[PDB]
Amino acid sequence: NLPEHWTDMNHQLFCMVQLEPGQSEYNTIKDKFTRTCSSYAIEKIERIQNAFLWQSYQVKKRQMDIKNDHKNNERLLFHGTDADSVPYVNQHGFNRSCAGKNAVSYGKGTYFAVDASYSAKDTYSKPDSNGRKHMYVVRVLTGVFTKGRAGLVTPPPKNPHNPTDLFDSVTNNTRSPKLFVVFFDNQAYPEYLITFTA
Amino acid sequence: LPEHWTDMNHQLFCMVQLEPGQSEYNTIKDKFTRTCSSYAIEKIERIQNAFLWQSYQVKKRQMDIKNDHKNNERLLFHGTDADSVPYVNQHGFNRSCASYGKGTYFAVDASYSAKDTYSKPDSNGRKHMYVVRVLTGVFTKGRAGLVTPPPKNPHNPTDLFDSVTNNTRSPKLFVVFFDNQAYPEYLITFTA
Ligand SMILES: [Cl-]
Ligand code: NA
Ligand code: NA
Repeated sequence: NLPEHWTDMNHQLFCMVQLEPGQSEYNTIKDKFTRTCSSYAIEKIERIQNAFLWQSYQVKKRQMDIKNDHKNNERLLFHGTDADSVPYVNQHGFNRSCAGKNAVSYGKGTYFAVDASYSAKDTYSKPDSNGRKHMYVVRVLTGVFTKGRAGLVTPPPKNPHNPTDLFDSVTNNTRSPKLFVVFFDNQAYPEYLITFTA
Repeated sequence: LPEHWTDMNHQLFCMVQLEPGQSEYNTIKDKFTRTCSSYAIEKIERIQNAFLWQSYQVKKRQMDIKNDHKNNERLLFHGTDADSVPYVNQHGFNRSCASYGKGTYFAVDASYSAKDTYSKPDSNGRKHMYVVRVLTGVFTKGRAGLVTPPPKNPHNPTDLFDSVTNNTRSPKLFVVFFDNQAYPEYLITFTA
């Protein structure tokens, strides 16, 4: 049941759609990026249309919407990546088994930044052999969250006497969240890919 | 939500103890006793987890569409220790807890899962294994260190097998690498 602003893909399941700088769609992403990354320059922004990831992600959104009490369950966040991971992410999304350590670790899952500046660090968005850096703009199901800790393999339980009722994600700091970690597949939809440069 | 599930009173999760001697129980007990006739069954419970089921069915449909006329689903076993039972009931099998890859492992034969290393006897001597619907799909031989299955063709590196196995001609185990590929359908509590 695919979004109606999507390009018609003609029975195909995957497509990257190049956005056009006049569009509000392009400019809102650009502005979100330049909020913290004004020193960097955008080459192109591509919309990612992946039917299967979209469908699995939306089911999990519905479930989290049901389980949580009228919460705002989804945030739009950034993830820097190397060029070599781009084909995999476009197709298969974010895999906790493939994630690198963060400089500051709040668990073993996939990290998503509030600020594009964070993701824009050479450590996360490594320059390809042409100087191009790569960052995804992601819908992430952050749900209800707590401060994480380095050893986490899943989010911690809300209550220790009920170990299976879990927070949806973890953050560095619940007062001022700058990162969120997710620990399950299809909890994050890669919506746009920003190609950018110095 | 499948028909043989019994009414949930608008709940999204429950465990339903099966009635011995009726068809559902006999079908699952037969699968088990095929290889573990020396073990005693204490009870079998049907796991009715609406959220896991929904995500599993989504993936089953996608794989049915993606694969050329394949039988993508198998019934397999998984031994678990007692302390992991509430987690699995609620959230399934997680590769991040857990020789042929860093995924979750499912046995063809209940005998494999009956091993104490997999279905660790609790304090009462009670062992636990699941009967599991697994999206095995198109599979290939696994090997250590895999974090996803290999690509079907090394020239389309993102087009992946669905699962791996120890032996493709005669598989005794399957390894899946994602969260929506294994539904815990029944829990068998039993003794040696
Ligand atoms: Cl097992
Ligand atoms: Na709700
Ligand atoms: Na098909």
